[PDB]
Amino acid sequence: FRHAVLLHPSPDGSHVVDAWVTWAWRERNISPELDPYLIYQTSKEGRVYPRPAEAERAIWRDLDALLHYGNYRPTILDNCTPLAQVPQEVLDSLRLRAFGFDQDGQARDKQWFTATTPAVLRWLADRETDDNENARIVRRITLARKAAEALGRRLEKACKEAWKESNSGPWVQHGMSRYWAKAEPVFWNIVYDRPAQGYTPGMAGPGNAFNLVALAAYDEVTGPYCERPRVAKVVERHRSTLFS
DNA sequence: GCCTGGCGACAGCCCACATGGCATTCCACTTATCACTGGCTTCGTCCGCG
Repeated sequence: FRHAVLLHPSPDGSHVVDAWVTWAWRERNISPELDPYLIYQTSKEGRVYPRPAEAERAIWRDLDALLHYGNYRPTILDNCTPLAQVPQEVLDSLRLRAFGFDQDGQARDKQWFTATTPAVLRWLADRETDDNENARIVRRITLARKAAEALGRRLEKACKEAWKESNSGPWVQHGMSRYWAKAEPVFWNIVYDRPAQGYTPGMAGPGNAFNLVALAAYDEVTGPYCERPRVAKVVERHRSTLFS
């Protein structure tokens, strides 16, 4: 470990009284091979780093554990969860859990959250017990998740690009907060097939349901600043990208 | 006491429009400007003040 701890005991051993947190190494070493658990990302210059936790995705409880219904995927999951592996039925009832600690890479810290996948999503598939309405449920759910995330990144980059341009960002924080808060019930309406705006029950896919929520959150955030024509032109150039 | 009815006489009828018209040119700007600050850690050293 990069950190070295020593805990001074209480005489009974019931508690710790003092603690020493200090370095064990002066020279850092590259740890060989990427960590299976984390989700990685490559960025211009080609450097590979783990995707940071975001407390905005924790606003919608348990969104990361929906990772199973899926581009880039953690290797441990991609070895043990799929069908090349070896178990027979086990894979049907496995369910994913994630521990995320969103914080600064320095000493500031913001939020942590656990996230087990809901057992309702797979159990709603077995209530029926048919090959087709079930594969269609699973297809819908996987489809819903894909739409919500693609427009989550589209909306992050939208707000981020617009904020930088408008001043020649704080818009991203409220953008994502509003996004997942509004995008959470529309997802659960798409799964149950209940009627959600931007969606028609029984449609083959998400149906633009998600693209509408992103536009409403974005327009909710950039709303007071689309007044001046110069800034309004920038904001419009970047909301247009969320039109899909 | 409450409810209802009454208080000269006070006019009637007929009549009501057709037709026509309703504009057109031109002209619509430039320039300059567009903030800062911070909300990490512990410790050590230096400088200032008493």
